[PDB]
Amino acid sequence: RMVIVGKISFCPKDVLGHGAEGTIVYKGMFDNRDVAVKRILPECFSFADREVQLLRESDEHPNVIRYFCTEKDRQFQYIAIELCAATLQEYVEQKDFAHLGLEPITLLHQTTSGLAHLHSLNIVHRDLKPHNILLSMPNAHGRIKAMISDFGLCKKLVPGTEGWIAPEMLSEPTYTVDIFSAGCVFYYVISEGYHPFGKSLQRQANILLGACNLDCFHSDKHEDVIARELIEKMIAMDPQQRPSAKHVLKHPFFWSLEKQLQFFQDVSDRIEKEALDGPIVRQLERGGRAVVKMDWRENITVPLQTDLRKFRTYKGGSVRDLLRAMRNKKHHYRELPVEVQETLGSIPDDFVRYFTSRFPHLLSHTYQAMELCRHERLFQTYYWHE
Amino acid sequence: RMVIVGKISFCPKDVLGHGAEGTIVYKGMFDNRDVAVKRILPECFSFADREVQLLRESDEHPNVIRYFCTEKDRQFQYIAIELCAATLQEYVEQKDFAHLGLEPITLLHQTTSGLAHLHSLNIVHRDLKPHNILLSMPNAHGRIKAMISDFGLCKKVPGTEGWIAPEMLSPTYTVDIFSAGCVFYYVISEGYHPFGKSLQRQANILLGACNLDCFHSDKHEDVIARELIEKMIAMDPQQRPSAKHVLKHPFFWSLEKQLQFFQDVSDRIEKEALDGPIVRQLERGGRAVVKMDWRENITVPLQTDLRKFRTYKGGSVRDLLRAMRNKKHHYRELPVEVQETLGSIPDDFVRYFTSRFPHLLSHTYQAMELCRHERLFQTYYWH
Ligand SMILES: Nc1ncnc2c1ncn2[C@@H]1O[C@H](COP(=O)(O)OP(=O)(O)O)[C@@H](O)[C@H]1O
Ligand SMILES: Nc1ncnc2c1ncn2[C@@H]1O[C@H](COP(=O)(O)OP(=O)(O)O)[C@@H](O)[C@H]1O
Ligand SMILES: *Cc1cc(-c2ccc(N3CCOCC3)cc2)cc(OC)c1O
Ligand SMILES: [Mg+2]
Ligand SMILES: [Mg+2]
Repeated sequence: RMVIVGKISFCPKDVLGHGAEGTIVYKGMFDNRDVAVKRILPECFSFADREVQLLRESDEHPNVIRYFCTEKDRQFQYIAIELCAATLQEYVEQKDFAHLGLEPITLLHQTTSGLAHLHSLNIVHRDLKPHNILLSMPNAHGRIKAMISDFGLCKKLVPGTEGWIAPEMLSEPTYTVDIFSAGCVFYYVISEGYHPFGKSLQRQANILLGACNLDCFHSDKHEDVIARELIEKMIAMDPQQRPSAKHVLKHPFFWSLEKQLQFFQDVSDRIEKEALDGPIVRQLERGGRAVVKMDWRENITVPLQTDLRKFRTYKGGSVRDLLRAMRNKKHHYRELPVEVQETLGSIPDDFVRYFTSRFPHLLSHTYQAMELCRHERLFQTYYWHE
Repeated sequence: RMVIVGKISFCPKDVLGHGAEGTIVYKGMFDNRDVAVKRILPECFSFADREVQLLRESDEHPNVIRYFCTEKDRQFQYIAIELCAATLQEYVEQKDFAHLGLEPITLLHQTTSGLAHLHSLNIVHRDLKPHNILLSMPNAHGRIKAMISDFGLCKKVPGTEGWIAPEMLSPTYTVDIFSAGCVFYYVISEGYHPFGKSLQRQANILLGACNLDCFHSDKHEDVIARELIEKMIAMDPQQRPSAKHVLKHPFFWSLEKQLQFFQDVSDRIEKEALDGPIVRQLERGGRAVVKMDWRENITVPLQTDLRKFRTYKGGSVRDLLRAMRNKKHHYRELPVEVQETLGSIPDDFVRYFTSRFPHLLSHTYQAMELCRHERLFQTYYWH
């Protein structure tokens, strides 16, 4: 038994899900495309059409959901939205969600970028949760994309939802609240379900308390060291400590394998032809022996060490010698003994994974100690300024 | 085996139909809605995207279909357009068809309004025909509407064997007005073409040969529809009316509109001398339309009641119209017998009189062309 309320339309029996404060989402229609229609009480939730229009008038971003149209029933409010296949919950939780075929880390790239698109428009979500990060229906060749939804709306008379509210929002808003929320959903995605804060009932209590677990992030694993390093700052209690929408996009956490490798190359080149006394080099061996595992030479595979023994001239007590060795080996890769190629290669995936496997703090240490050269013409693909 | 050439997508197994000169149309996708994608060879047809872009940058007309986006394969050209239910063909010829939902004259109306909107944009369809008028899939509350398609593209002679205005063989909107005339007949006739069967169609059109066999002269609606289509399929390009002129024609009027015309005219003609040029023009056709004496060509209750006042000449058009208007006005206080024969207003009533004087509206219309500029007669007449 269908309803109209013209310019939008739906059937009430096809209900998708109930939201906060008595709002309901069904599967309706529009032109003829399948749509999710969100039906809202105007006294509870407050749509702000101005922001949404600004979204429309500006260049369409691929990871920020589009609102079809808005009309005000007497006692209600009606929104027609691209029917998505699921929310982030189905993704990380159901596990059966046949991707396809996107990685969680690109998922977070998408999300953070879309969010950044919002923040460029000086627009803040106020309620970033796994339910407000939706997944498209499969596209042409079957690929899936992630968009943020439920933006530009709020509550009259605290916004957001229990569990995903920043600390400072609960003590008598800018982008930072969205960056905190985003850190949480990052952990929720990476950690296959666990919340950093950590159980449902205690979650927000610990948010104000400052309790974090993060126990999924070992210290002997590269990717975990990176993830931890970023999320640590995203969910920092001090809102001034939280990284901006773009800043997060620029993190090593997002880099491709090739990008990490190239990072190691570039770094090795730029540190070469400068004195050991210089600021950069001295700083690069600041953490020193720690990351290298004392001497890097014995901590690597056999053939590689036979070649290196044949050539070095490589202290091993230095990270810089390691970097330089990696750059040399990457460069001269093709003209190397086939066994060496077998252990190292292929470039760049297996190559760089071969070193970050064995030195989990290498990329991190290099990246941080090389912040000095952040302004140089080469490193703007790597670092942020303002 | 899905095809991409993004952003469009289709299965070459779900073909909807072959087109002209190799082009074909399949049921494809876009965002996530079903669409129809027709592929063309860019070596045959030349798209003018300035026109379609101009369509986009102008007001959305409910009867002009929309081409979603245009893009080029290396070897092909792809157009994705709103997926429709059928063409005029299935509308007319498929005996078990759901309109649902829409009358044929409302169909033609829609078609002509979309057509007029196109013409307003200084774009000429160049190829009007049934396949190029389409039926939409049911909407919100089920209602089907009709949209015109395949406009804005041409061939590297435009048109189609059967519907091509003769002077294009020996272009302006007049061509579309002519093709439109053809489709008007085609629709109203429930299957027939004026010119009139397939192979001779274009021979007979260069000839000037018309059929119009299904339009009698004893049925009012026939006389009107004919009166228009004739002017639409006139072999002289400057004779055919403009796309809006076609719309303003009595053919499209509602019954309320018709009876309102009759009353307005009857109020106007009155208090003007009988030698007067307007009234004299009105009685030029005279007897023939009035059937000698209109008193004798109505029901017996009405005439036995018209006896009591007349005053009603009966050979005269003005007097019939004025009797209509007077009996209309004083309807409340008429005997139940007379009320009953006339039937409820305006439907049964204006039909009561149009039944018996099929030429009456056509005649009064043409005769009242005299006062076309008047501020009361503008809802009826062209400018
Ligand atoms: N755009 C959408 N498309 C499809 N399903 C949706 C959409 N938005 C929400 N849903 C589903 O409907 C439910 C209600 O969502 P919503 O009204 O946004 O409140 P909340 O933000 O608390 O989930 C959600 O759990 C989600 O699973
Ligand atoms: N939007 C549409 N929806 C469904 N079918 C269509 C559509 N457009 C065209 N067709 C089908 O494609 C066939 C021919 O394609 P086209 O070149 O557009 O028409 P024609 O060749 O008759 O001018 C028609 O007979 C019609 O059935
Ligand atoms: C790993 C590594 C490799 C070289 C090196 C490799 C290959 C060449 N050539 C030039 C002559 O032979 C053909 C290819 C030269 C040098 C050098 C170093 O550094 C000593 C090194 O670490
Ligand atoms: Mg939501
Ligand atoms: Mg067609």
